[PDB]
Amino acid sequence: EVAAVVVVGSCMTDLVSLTSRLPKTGETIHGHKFFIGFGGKGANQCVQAARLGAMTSMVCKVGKDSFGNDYIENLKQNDISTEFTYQTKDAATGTASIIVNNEGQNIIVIVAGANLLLNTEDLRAAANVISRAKVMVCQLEITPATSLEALTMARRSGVKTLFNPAPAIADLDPQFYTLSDVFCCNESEAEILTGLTVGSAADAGEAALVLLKRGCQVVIITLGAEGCVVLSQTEPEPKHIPTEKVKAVDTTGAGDSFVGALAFYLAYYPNLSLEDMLNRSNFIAAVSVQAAGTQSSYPYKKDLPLTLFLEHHHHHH
Amino acid sequence: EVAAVVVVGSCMTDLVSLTSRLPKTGETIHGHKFFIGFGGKGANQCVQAARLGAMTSMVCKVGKDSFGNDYIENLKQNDISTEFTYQTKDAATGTASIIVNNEGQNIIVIVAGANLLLNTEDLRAAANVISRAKVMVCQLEITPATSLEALTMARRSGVKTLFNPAPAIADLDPQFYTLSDVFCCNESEAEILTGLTVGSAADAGEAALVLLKRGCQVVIITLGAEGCVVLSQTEPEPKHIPTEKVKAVDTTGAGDSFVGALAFYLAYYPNLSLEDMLNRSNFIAAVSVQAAGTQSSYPYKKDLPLTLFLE
Ligand SMILES: Nc1ncnc2c1ncn2[C@@H]1O[C@H](COP(=O)(O)OP(=O)(O)CP(=O)(O)O)[C@@H](O)[C@H]1O
Ligand SMILES: Nc1ncnc2c1ncn2[C@@H]1O[C@H](COP(=O)(O)OP(=O)(O)CP(=O)(O)O)[C@@H](O)[C@H]1O
Ligand SMILES: OC[C@H]1O[C@H](O)[C@H](O)[C@@H]1O
Ligand code: NA
Ligand code: NA
Ligand code: NA
Ligand code: NA
Repeated sequence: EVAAVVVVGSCMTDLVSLTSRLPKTGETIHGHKFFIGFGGKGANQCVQAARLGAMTSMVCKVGKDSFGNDYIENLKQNDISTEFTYQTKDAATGTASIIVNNEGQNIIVIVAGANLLLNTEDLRAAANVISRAKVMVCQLEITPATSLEALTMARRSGVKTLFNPAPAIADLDPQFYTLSDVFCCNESEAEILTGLTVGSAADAGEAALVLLKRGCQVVIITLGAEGCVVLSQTEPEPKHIPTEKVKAVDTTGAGDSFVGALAFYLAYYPNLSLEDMLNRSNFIAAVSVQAAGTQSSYPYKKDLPLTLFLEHHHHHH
Repeated sequence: EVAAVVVVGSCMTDLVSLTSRLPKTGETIHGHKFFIGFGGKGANQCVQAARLGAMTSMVCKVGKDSFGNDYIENLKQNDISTEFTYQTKDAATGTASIIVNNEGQNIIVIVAGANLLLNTEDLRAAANVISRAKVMVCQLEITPATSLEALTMARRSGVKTLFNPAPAIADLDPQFYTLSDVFCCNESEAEILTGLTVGSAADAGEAALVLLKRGCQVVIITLGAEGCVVLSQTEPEPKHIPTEKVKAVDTTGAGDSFVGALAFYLAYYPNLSLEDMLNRSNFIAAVSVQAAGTQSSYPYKKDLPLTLFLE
């Protein structure tokens, strides 16, 4: 009955137009393809955890609109609990409108909409699910104050906090660091948070140490094809966890796959070393980059080697 | 029960994001509102004409998708004939992604989908209705060859041709000029068609004269808050027709309101001067800019001054 992974965050309808060029102010242009996808960092993370076998619950707000109805059905199709998936008449379901040219350069207009109306009253009603989970996951796509209250509730319940400061803003409220058991971001988010350049594993180590000293317990910087770099209060010397060369088709939502995998390991394989968890998380996110379509690319257990689900240490998947 | 205004053209689902600025290449920006609307230049024009009291027929193609089913219901709710509104499983209902900033400037990305499957066989079935109409209206959101055939059919029956070259193509087929009784576009479309700058009513006059010489009978360039400029083969001196002074909330589809009003007046008030018709058409379009969306903002006859319907 009880969800082990609770995600408090964002659901967004992806509205994607492919064109030969991006438009200038005042321009009407013809694209050659349009498609609707299920996105939002919160839902993407929740979906990857659910597909690995996690019992998950998605605490979010969508609209009382067709896109919101379709989102609830998407979460139920991935066996995600929608008990505290709220629907509001007061705004539309969140949108990410994405225009992509032939070369892969894009413009993105996000309207967070109903996501921003998820409030502290909504979290109090969800308090039974949040307090009884193993892991609480949050990002920066809903109201900051709401993510902070979710982190506060999880901390006082002894629930592990996994925070993804995405998208990043430079002067983040210091409590996001001190309430984070695991603080996981990418290279460009690390640059925004620290003002430092991340062009190597060594540079990622230096950025992670800045983040650790602001009060995080564990800091992970994802490095795309370079894997990730990790350190912690107990082991402050950074480690580089590389990942084998694969043929990337579409990396969109790779970080969300990585975070959802990590939530799954924290919740169901708590005795694995952190480096083992991240090595597994790298392999699962690298499966996602080998196919198109964000949530569509996130593998299920049946599609993955069984060594990813061993109760003891295992290195090569 | 004869349709006086036949529109051969586009239906789109409008997916609209309101933002404080437009994004540059590589940029993610956060807007403050998202909404769905029934759009497409053809359907917008047809809806404005219908709401003024025109008997209209919409010749178009949508998808056998939820958006297309919703579109057909939208046309029936505006009392538009859907006799020649077709549905295809081989392409989705057209989409227009619209980003609008707080100064009212926009970018639009159209994926025309089922619009581009409306073909000359689909037009042939409408031959009787086109031959009995007063006005045929076309734009550039379907296959150009299909609009050219609709204008050709209209010209054969002596039906008035109203052509809106929107969105504009720099290399427009010369027959769009010679088949147009009334050729109506906005400032930026006039720039694309002529390669001239249009930064004033005087500049619009010069662009309109280039368009007149390519063989249009009448050229109208819409000028947003400045109203429109018109000239003709009989009176090639440009005339500036100002519009009503109003507070603009959402100008999206203002030109479609203007063109639908123009279609209504050509069909039902044929003896009005061009200046009178554009006076009226400006007033109606100026009502549309005072509210959100395209069709949702288009006024009905009952809500407009009586004098717009007198002669
Ligand atoms: N080209 C590639 N080959 C193998 N694995 C990759 C990869 N790109 C990404 N990954 C995997 O996904 C994780 C996250 O990737 P990345 O650092 O690019 O995050 P991201 O998707 O958040 C950046 P963005 O926000 O721009 O999409 C990596 O740590 C790695 O495990
Ligand atoms: N700010 C405003 N105030 C009053 N009337 C306006 C207006 N903007 C537009 N209109 C009316 O709408 C008509 C059409 O205007 P315009 O040519 O800007 O529309 P449009 O929708 O075609 C331009 P675009 O494709 O760049 O959005 C004008 O002739 C005028 O009557
Ligand atoms: O003129 C406005 C229309 O043009 C685009 O086609 C949109 O669908 C919108 O409704
Ligand atoms: Na990410
Ligand atoms: Na992918
Ligand atoms: Na127009
Ligand atoms: Na309007």
